Amino acid sequence: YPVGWFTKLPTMATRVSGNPAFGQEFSVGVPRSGDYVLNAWLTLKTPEIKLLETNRLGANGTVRWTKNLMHNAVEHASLTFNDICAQQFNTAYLDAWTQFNMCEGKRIGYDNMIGNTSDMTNPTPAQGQDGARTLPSKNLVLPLPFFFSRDCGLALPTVVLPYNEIRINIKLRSLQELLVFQNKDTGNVIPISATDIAGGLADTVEAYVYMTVGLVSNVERCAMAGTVRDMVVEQMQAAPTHIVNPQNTNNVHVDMRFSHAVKALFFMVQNVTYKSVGSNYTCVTPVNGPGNTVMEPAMSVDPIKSASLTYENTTRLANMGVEYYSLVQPWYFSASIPVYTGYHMYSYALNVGSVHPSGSTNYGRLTNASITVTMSPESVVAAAGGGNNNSGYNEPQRFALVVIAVNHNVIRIMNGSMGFPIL
Amino acid sequence: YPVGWFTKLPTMATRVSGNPAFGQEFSVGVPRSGDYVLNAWLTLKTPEIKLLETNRLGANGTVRWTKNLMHNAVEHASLTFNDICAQQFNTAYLDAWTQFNMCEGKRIGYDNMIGNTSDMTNPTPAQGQDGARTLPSKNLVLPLPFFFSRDCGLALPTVVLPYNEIRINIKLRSLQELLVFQNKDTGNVIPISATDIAGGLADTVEAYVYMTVGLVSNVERCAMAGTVRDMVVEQMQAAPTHIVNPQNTNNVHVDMRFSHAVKALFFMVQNVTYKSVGSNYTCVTPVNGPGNTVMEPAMSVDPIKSASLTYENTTRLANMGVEYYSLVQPWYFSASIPVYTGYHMYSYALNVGSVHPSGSTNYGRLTNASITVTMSPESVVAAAGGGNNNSGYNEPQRFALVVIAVNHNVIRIMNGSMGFPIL
Amino acid sequence: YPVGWFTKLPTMATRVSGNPAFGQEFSVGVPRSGDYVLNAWLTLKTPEIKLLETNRLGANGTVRWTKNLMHNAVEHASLTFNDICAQQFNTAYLDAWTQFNMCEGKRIGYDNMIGNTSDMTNPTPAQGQDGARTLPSKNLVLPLPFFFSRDCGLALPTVVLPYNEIRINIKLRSLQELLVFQNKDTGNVIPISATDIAGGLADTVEAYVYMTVGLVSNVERCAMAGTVRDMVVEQMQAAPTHIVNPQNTNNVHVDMRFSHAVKALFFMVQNVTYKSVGSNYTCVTPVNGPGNTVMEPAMSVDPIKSASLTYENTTRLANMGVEYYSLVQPWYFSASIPVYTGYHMYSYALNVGSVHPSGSTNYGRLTNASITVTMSPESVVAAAGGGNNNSGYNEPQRFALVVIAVNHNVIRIMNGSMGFPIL
Repeated sequence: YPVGWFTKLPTMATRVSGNPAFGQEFSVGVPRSGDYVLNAWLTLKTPEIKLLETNRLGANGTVRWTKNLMHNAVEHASLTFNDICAQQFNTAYLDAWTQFNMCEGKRIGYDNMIGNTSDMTNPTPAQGQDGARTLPSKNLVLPLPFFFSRDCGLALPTVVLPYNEIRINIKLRSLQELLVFQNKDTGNVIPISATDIAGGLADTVEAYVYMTVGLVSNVERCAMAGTVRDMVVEQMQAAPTHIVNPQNTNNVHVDMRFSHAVKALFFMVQNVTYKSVGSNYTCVTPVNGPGNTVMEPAMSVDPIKSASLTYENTTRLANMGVEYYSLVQPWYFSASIPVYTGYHMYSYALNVGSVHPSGSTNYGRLTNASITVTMSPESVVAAAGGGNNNSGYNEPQRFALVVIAVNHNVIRIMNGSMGFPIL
Repeated sequence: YPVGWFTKLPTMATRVSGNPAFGQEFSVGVPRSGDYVLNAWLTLKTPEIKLLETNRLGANGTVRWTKNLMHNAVEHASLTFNDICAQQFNTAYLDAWTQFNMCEGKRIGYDNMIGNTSDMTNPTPAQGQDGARTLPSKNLVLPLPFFFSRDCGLALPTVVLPYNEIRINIKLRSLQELLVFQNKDTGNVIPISATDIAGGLADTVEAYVYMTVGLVSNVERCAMAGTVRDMVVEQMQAAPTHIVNPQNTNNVHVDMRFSHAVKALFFMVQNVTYKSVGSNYTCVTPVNGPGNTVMEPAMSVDPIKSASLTYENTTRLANMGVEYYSLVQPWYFSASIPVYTGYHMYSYALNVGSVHPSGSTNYGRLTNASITVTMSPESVVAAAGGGNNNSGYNEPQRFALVVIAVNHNVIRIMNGSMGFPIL
Repeated sequence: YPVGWFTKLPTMATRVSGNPAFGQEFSVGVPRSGDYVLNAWLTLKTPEIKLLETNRLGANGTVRWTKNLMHNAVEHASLTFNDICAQQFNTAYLDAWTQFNMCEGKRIGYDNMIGNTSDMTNPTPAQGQDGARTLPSKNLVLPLPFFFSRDCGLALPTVVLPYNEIRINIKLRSLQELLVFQNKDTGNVIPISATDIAGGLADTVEAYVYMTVGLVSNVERCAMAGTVRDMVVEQMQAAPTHIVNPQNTNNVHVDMRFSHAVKALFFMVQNVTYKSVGSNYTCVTPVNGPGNTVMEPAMSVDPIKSASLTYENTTRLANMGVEYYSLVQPWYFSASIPVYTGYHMYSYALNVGSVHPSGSTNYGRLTNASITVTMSPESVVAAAGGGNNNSGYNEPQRFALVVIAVNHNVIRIMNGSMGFPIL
C-alpha cells in the first residue's frame, strides 16, 4: 500500500541581472524559497549575417569558416555556495563532459542544440558546422550539469537551509564566429564593416535563464528541514596553466596540485578563436576557400605527439600515442566517444558517487604530481597540411593548458553548525 | 549458496481469430494456463508491386512516395483485463514511445524493422523510405510495449488468477501506401487498376502472432498462487480530439481531462494518408516527381508555430518554439532523438515505476487543464514550399489531435476480492 | 560519516613470453601478488604496405580488399584458473559480444579501434574497411572481456588465494589481410613477392600486454584474505562443429551439448580468409575491382535461409527468416545493433549475473538439443551476385560452425578446500 499525495513541479523563470551583450559578466540569481532545485538551462540566440553558401568569392568571407557560438560564449561558470567557490566550469569542461557522461542519446542531440548546422548539416561537435543563409531565426540551448541534477534522491534541498546565498556567474565572450572573424588570425580587419555583407548588421545576444522549483508535500517538508542529512557531492576543480610555444623542441613539466581525492584527470589544448579545430589548416580545396570541411580527422594528424602522467615520482602508464589516451581511455569507463580535436583523459575509478571511495587518487598525502605534453615541430608552411611531425602556422594559436579535475566532497548540513568533514 | 532448479521459457505460437486483410478487426487470444507472460511480437508482410526506381515517368507512380506500412496499419491496440479497458494504444503512441524510452540502440534497429528501406536506404523513421523493386520478399516485426515486458521482477503472473479473460485487439488499416495511393489526395483514382504496373497484383497481409509462456519451478509456483502481491503498473490513456481547420487564424483551446496522476503529456499531429510527413510538399525536384526525399528537415519549416500547456489556470512554461518542445524536452529525461514531423512533449517526472510518486501531475484534485496549438496560415501555393508562416495544400490534410498520456495504477491481487486502491 | 583512506590503482606492464610473430602461440603471465585484477588490454600494430588508392590497376592489388587485422589475428583466448579451463574465447565470440553487451557508446568506438579505416572511413565493423596509403603509423587496441571486468564489487580478488596459477593464452594468425591476400582464394600466389609494391616489405607484429593491479587499504585487506566469499561468475563455453558443403541441398542436424544452465545460444558462420563478408562477391563495379564497397547489405542477400532451435525434442520458435533471428532477437534484451554477415542469436533470460536464475536453459536434465542451418543452392556464377536462392563461389569458403554459449558457475573460495557447488 503506497502513500501518494498531491505533488507539483513548476518551472518558473528566474530573475536576471545585467544586460546580456558581447564580453560582459552576467549574474543569475536562482530562487531559494522552494524545497529543492534541479537542473538549469541557458538560452542564447546567435544569428548569422551571411548571404552566399560555401562558394568561393576570393577574399570575401561566406559560410565555410563557422563554429559553435554558444559553446564558445561561455568561459567560466562558478557555482558559489555560502560565499564559497564550491566548483567552477570552463570552456574545456563543457566539451569534456559530453565525451564522458553523455554516451546514450545525449551526445547525438547535443550536436544539434549547440552547433549551428543547417546547410550541409552534420551531427558532430566539429568538422563541418556551416550555418544557414541570411538571418537564421533559431534558438540554442545549453544546460549546466551539476552534482544534484542527475537523480531525485541526490538533489540538494533548499528548504533545510534558506540562509545560504547561492548564485551562479556566466561570463560571456565578445569574440563571435562568423561575425568579426573569418580566418585564423585577422581577416582584413573587419570590426563592424560590411564587406559585401559579411560582417554587418551585427546584433546582440539575449539570455533567457530559468530554474525549476521543487514542490514537496507538507508531510515530508517538516521532517526534511530539521533532520541532519549527510549528502555526497561531486565538485569540480580547474587550474589554468601555460604550455611552451611551438618551436624546435616542445616539452613541458608543470606540476599539478589540488585538494582531496580526485577521480580522474582530463584536459584539452584549445585555440584562442577556432578552439574546436584539431588538425592544421591547409590552403588546398576543399579545406580553406572553399571550406566544405573544417579539418581532417585521424588523431595522428594532430600536432600533439604523446603524454605521460606522473604519480608519486614513478611511472603510471606506458608511453602510448594520442590514439590511446584520447580514444581508448574514454571508451573503457562509461563507454563514450570523443572528437578529433585534442582531448586527453585517463580511466581510473569505476564508481562515481558512492559512500566509499573504491580507488581514488587521494592527493591529501601526495606531494609530487606533474604532466607533460609533447608536440610536433614546425619547419613547414601552412599550405601543405599538418601531422605528427610537421605543423603550419595553426600551432602557436593554441597556448592555453587548462586542466579540469573532479573531486569528492561531503557537505555537512546542521542547523547552527557549519564544518568540513572528511573527503 | 544460491538456489537453482530446472527452469524453462518456451515461445509457443498463440491462437488467432479472424482472417487478416485490409481494414478489419483482428482479435488475439493470448494463453492463460502458464505462470506469467512477457512481450508479444507481431508479424505483418506488406510487399510492394512497383517496377522502376526513383526515375520520373510523368504521371505514373514509382518508388518515390513510399511510407512505412506496418506502422500505419496499427490503429488501436487496447489491452483488456478482466473485461476492463486498462490501457489503449493508437498510431501516435507507437511513434511517441520510440522517441522516449528507446534511448540506446533500440531506435536505430527500429527504423530497419518498420520502414521498408531497400533502394537508397536510410536508418530513419521518415525522410527517405523507398522500397525495393518488384515483389520484395521480406517480413516486418512490430512488438507491443506493455507495463510488464521490461523486467522479470515486474512481470504480471497468470497462474495466481487464471479466471481473468485477457485479450488484445489489433485494428488493421485498409489504406496502404504504394498500392492505392501515390499523391497527397487521390492519384488519378486507382482502386485496383494497374496503370503501367503501379497498383495491380495487390495481395493481402498475413498476421503471425506468438506469445511466450512463463514456466516457474514447483517450489515457487505454490507460493506465488496464494500470497497477496501488491504490484505497480504504468497504464496508458488516450483522448482523440479535433483541431481547427488551417485558414487565416489557427488557435484552439480544447480541455484535457484524465483520471489519476499523469507522468507527462505528449501528442502528435498526423495526416490521414501520409501521416509521417512534417514539412509541406513542393513541386520542385527532387521533392515530388522525382521524389528522392520525402520532405526537408528543420523544425522551423513545420506549420506548427508554438504551444502552451495549461495547469491550474496558471502559466506552466514560457512560450517557446517547436524546436524547444520537441528536441530539448525529450533530451532531458531519457535522452532520445525524435524526428521532423510534429511531436510534442514536456519533461516532468524522473522516476517511472516506483513505490512513491516523486513529482506527478495528480489530476484527482485538478479541474482546469487545456492545451493550445498554433499553426501557420496559407495564402500560398503548394509548389513553393512550407515554413513557419506559409503552408500549401498539405495542411488541411492533418486534422486529428490525439493526445496520449501515461498514468500510474496499482492492481490489487486477492483471491475472492477485486477492489481499486489508491493511485 | 563515510570512511575514506589513501587508495591507489596503478597499471604496471605485465611480463611477456615468446616472440610475437605471424601464427604462433603467445602466453601472457598476469601478476598475482596484488589484491585484485581487473580488465586487460592488448596492443597489436599491423601496418599496411600498399601505395595507390581504390583505383583499378588491372590484376594488381591496391586498397579495395582490406579487412580488420586485430580482429582476425585472435583465434583462441582461454582463461586458465587453477590448471582448469574455466572459459575459452574464439574469433566469433569477439564479434558476438559487440552486438550484445555493447549497446551504448561502446560499439561506436569499437569500430575505430579495430578496423583500419583511413581513406573513405566508415564507423562500421564491415562494409568499407579501406586502409591508408603507404606505411600507416598507428596502433590497434582490443581488450579481453571477462566475468570480473564489469564492476568493482564483482571483481575476482587475488590476495585471498595467491597459490592459483592463472594464465591466458593468445593464439595469433599467420594469414594477414592486405599482405599475402587480395582475392577470395589465391591472388596470383604472392607469398612475399612485391608485385608493383603490393606484398613486399612485410613486417612482424608487436604485442604490448599490460594488466592493472588493484590496491586496497590494510584495514580491509586482512578481512578479505581470511573470510569466506560466495562469488558468482559468468563463464563461456564453445563447441566448434562442421556444416555441410554448399551444394544442391543444405541441411544439418548436429547435436549441441554443454554443462550446466546456459543463458542463450549464439553462433556465426565465418569464412577462412574474409570472415567478415556476408553477401557474395560480384565482378561488377564497384564491388570487386574497383572495390569501393566490400559487400551489399540487406540480410535477404545472405546465403543462409533460416534456422530452428531444438529443445526437449519439441518446437521452440516459428520458422522465421534471417531478418528475425539476427535483428529482432538482439533488439529485445540489450538493444545492440548487429551487422550484415551471418550472426545468429536467440533472446531468453533478462538478468545476467544474479543470485537466482530466473529462467535458464538448465542442461543438467536435458538430453536432446540440436541446431539446423538452411543455406541457398548455387547453380550460378560469382559475377552476378548472391541472394537467398543463388550463391556464387563465395559459399564453399565458409564451412566452420563454431557455437559459443554462456553459462553460470559459482566459484567456492575456501582456505584448504576446493570443491564444486551447484550451478
